[PDB]
Amino acid sequence: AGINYVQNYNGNLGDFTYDESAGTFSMYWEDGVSSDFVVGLGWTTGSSNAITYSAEYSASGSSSYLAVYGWVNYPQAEYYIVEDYGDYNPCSSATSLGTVYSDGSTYQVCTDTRTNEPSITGTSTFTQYFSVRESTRTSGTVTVANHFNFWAQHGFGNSDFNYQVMAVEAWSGAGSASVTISS
Repeated sequence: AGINYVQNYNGNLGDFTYDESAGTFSMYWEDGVSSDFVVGLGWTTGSSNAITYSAEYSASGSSSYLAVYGWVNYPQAEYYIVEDYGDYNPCSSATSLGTVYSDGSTYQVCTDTRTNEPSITGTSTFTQYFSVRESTRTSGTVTVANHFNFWAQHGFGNSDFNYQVMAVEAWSGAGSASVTISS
């Protein structure tokens, strides 16, 4: 997998375990969380390369994602390719950009502006981009290039990437997950 980056934003909200050279991690939050964590494994510098994963993901009662997750340095952007999720669809509140088809499913696409919020530069203003899979799954290949090229039509810089990971995120409710990245 060539993992060279560990994502750990508030992993101590639950039980985050990882092994970089295996490309495995797990995150248990079965007692619930009241604030956001984002944990996972991947690459110091993102690219349009496809990502292949497999997971156990049990988040039905949780505001949670199983997602490709990363940033663009500038113009600053936080992005998600949500493969499965719990009780919160980001495209319910956010601005719809339509849909894109990739790897066997429609994805709902949306965007939001975050003003003076936590970022990879302290607190800042950035744009969020989300692809949310209509047919949810816990294993497969994400053709990242199809999401990047679609988002790029709506302002996504599609260059000058920061880190890029397969992640589990949750900020409300309880759940558990165990993930393997192969590529």
